[PDB]
Amino acid sequence: AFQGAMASSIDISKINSWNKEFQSDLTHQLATTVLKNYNADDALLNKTRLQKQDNRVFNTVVSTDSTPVTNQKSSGRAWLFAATNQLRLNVLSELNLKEFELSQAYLFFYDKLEKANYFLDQIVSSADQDIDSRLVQYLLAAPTEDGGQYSMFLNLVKKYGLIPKDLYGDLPYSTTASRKWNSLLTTKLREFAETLRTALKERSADDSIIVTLREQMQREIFRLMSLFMDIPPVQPNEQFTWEYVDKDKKIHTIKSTPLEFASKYAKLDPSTPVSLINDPRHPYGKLIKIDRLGNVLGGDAVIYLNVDNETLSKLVVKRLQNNKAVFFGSHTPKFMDKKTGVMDIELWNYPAIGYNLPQQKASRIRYHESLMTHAMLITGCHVDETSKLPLRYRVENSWGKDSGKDGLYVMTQKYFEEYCFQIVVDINELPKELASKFTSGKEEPIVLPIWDPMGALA
Amino acid sequence: AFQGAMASSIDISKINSWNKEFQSDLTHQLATTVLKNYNADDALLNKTRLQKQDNRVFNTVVSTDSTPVTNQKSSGRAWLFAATNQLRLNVLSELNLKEFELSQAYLFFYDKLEKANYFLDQIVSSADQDIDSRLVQYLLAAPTEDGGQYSMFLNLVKKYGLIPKDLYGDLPYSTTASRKWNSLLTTKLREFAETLRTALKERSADDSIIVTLREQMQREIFRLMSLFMDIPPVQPNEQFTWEYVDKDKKIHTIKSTPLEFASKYAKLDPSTPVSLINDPRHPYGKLIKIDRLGNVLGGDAVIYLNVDNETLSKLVVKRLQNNKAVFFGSHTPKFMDKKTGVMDIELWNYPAIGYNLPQQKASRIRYHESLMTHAMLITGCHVDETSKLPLRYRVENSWGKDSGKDGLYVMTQKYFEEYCFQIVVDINELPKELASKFTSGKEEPIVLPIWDPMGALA
Amino acid sequence: LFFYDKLEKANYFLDQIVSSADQDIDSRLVQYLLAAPTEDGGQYSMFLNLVKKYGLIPKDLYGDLPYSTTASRKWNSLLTTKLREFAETLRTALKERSADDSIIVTLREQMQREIFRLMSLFMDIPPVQPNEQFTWEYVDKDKKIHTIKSTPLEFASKYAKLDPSTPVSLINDPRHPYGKLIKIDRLGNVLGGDAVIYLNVDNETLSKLVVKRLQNNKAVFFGSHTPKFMDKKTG
Repeated sequence: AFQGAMASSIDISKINSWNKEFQSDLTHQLATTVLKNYNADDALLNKTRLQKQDNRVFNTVVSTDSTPVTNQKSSGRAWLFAATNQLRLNVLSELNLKEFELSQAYLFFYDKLEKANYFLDQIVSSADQDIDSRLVQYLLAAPTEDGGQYSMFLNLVKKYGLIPKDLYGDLPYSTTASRKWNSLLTTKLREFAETLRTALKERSADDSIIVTLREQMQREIFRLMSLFMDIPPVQPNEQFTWEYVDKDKKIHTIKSTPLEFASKYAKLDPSTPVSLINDPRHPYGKLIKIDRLGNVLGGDAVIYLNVDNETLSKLVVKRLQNNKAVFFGSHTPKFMDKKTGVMDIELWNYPAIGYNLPQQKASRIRYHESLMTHAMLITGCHVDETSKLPLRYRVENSWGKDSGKDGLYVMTQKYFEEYCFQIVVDINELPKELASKFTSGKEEPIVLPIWDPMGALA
Repeated sequence: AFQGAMASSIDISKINSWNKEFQSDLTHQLATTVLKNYNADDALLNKTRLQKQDNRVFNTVVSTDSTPVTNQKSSGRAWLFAATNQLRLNVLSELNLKEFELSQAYLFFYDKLEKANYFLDQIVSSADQDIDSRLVQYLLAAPTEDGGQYSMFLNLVKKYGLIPKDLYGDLPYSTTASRKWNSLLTTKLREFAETLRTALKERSADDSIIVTLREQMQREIFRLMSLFMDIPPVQPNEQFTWEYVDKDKKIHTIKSTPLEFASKYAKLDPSTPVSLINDPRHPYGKLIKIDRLGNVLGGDAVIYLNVDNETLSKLVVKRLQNNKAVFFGSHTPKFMDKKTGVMDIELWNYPAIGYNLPQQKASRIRYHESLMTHAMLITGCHVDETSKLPLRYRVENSWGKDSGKDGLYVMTQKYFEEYCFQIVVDINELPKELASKFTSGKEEPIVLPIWDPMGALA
Repeated sequence: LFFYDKLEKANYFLDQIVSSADQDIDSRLVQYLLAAPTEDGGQYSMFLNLVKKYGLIPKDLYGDLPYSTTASRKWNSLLTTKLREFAETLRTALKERSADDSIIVTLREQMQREIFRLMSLFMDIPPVQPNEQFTWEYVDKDKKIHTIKSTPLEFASKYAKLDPSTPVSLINDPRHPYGKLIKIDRLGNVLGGDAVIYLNVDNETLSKLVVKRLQNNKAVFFGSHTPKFMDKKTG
């Protein structure tokens, strides 16, 4: 015990001796001088590399421009923005509009209301477990967080449809600075969780007292939501009229319902999108399910089909060639230079200070180093003339026109392979052997915990 | 010829081969990455060194504080500020004042008028030389420049005295942004120079036409000066009354003249100050004279007594122990960190990028690398307990309270030895063998050109 | 062009020092050489000198990324301090030896290497050599992608349309007779390159040439006394 603990301790002579040796090295002397003065990323950004990688020529792009660049501001709504950014191109194109956005706020309101409701159910169903359990504590950590998955986006569209941002936008303070609202709701939900668990010690979930309690809680949650944002102006099957001007300055009027608008104008058929992921911790060709992660009670689960990078990459190119943008999930902001808008794992000269990272992808995920954190949209790529393989991708972010280069980012193929994980394509775009995994029946998914790194995107 | 020129040319293969070799070196790889991102001084500032050198404890200081810190702003008046900063301590002390300044603007007005006049005389006296000559071209380069030497400061005080800044301060735009005024005057003086030389081709300098011409030029120069600053409110032997409040809030009134004020209150006896310099290009113990450099026609010349650093340094300490601050000239801003206010030749880690400078002091001066550029004031120093030698000096700059640390700088002994050159002390402070050089008679000074690096201070 | 101009000027300075080693350190010429050896400014003849040796390339391949391209003062100071040290070393070695001496030849090579070493810390040597091919991808006004494979030297002629043997500088310098050529002694960058030469003409001629060039659809490079009588806010 003693000898071991002594050997494993920090010895003052040892570190001072190592210091003397390091100081004899000129690269070290230069590095410590520079790194005490500037942030490592600022100090190490490699302009020799930047000069070559910052390349905005893309020979494979979607025909419609992303106008205007969107901005989620201080909220974790990237999944909603990226999903709607893929669809708005259909509208911009079909209707010949200069600028257009589907309402991100519309989906945000319902997502939050549904998540708060979903939490009550999750608490009721896990009431048998101790308050200190990993699951119960995880449920209580961030019940109304903004982030989400593509399955949760479809869950919302199926119930609520889509509407032009013109009818309901980011006017409220809480759409662009959601933290306080989330805190207020969450404090209340944590109180509610205790009230339910307490009533459930004695009673059954189907008991009238519990049924009543939950109704009262739903009402209070809705009451508090409505103080920070208004319930959308039309119900899902209710008609709205939208007046707009096209590129030729011609006025048009559309009368539709949110549910009809999603199909008819946004062109979304909820039964076609499927998510593919490169999660090397698991065998390829297997479906992966994230237990519990959701928003609408009883809605679809988060499911991904695990495939290799060659397949993921080939699907992205084919989708772009088919004139459709690609929703993707990645580890933002790892190796991302926000000022130039370049995503390149070699853009900073870390090897020059002897900082090298051998840990492979599957292990980075397992060891808490890398996870999906943000959703963006691939709108173009450059396929090398000689290799017929993609070298870089054009990425539409939702951080406003000042982020990156006019709101757009350029990502290397290597970045895509290492720090990106999920893409969303339509099932008919898949080779029949991959499509089968979804339509087959009895492809038993590998079930991961609700807290898995391959989760929600903000 | 050919082979030599070829050998002395830049060869593309050679530089690309050297590039390949340099890139194999890790220190080089790190250096080029960092140096393409930040200014070298910002990148290389050594905080390990800063931590030790930025030391404001001084065991040897003058008794009176420099209140308030002065600011020359965008003008080259440092010589005037430093000279008056040494004297104002006498007034602050004697009169028990919280804050006080002698008028820097007062001296500035007369200095500029005198220099413009001095230029006309210099042109008349060198009319025998070609317009393209080194002297004539040098005279035409900056006839009304702000900078000056200590002898020029005394020349002004002897003729004009000194007055409280309360009677005449930096109100005019041109006192704090003198460039335009200087340009306007200089353009006119360049016209005048041609007019005089032209009239002198035919006539003698003592000719009535020339005498008249010069009078008309003086009048026009004064006319233009008076548009940018007012002539001081009282003549040198004219009485003024100055009302002020002391530290105990007591009101006092002083009636004096600028000439009496300089002696009586500022305590300046113009016959006592002498400049010593460490100019290793010349033998020590020799007087050095800068040919022509001056302001008042027929005034004293710039003369320095050349001595070694041990002597220069011993004189600074003794003067501070005698409770007097020390005017000094140095090469600002070589090795000066304006943000922290530290003057240290090792504060930046240039050796880490293999940038070393073996050129010695005398050679730096000869080779156009180092010269006197700015005047400041030593107000304290720290004499090492063990060595009984100074380690650092407390320097009062005239760049406002925001420069350095509350307007003050700390300078190492090595900085003083290498990038400082001149100090001003009183003749009675000198060993009789050094004092003799001045009072002796027939110590023939080494005469240097008007453009010598050991010149005016701005 | 900036990278090569500075490297060439630093090299040119060493040669200027070696050739004027017979003069006193305090001389007007030697002091002038030591004042600003790596200054940024230059003449049109120095621009052609560079293009003839190095060609031209799209900014897309090498732009103003480095700090020193847009704030060159510090870099210039650092190089200049070193060059001033080198000047003394050469003059000292030359007191004893002849310029063609092996010691001097070697010394200069070592100095060139150190100058290049220091240059490369602040900017990278361009990505392609003058006769080396590069590929440049770009998008035209119709959003069409194109790829050009060329060399800097071929690009200067083929795409930039510069034939270095055609440009000449005319000047209105009334200190001298019109119709006379004026040469500025020594001013240059590339050792042994063309000298700065101007043909002195009157304003009526200068002005008539500017109009005719514009009518021929070509812009006109000109030198003037900035910012005399220039209002920067209104332009």
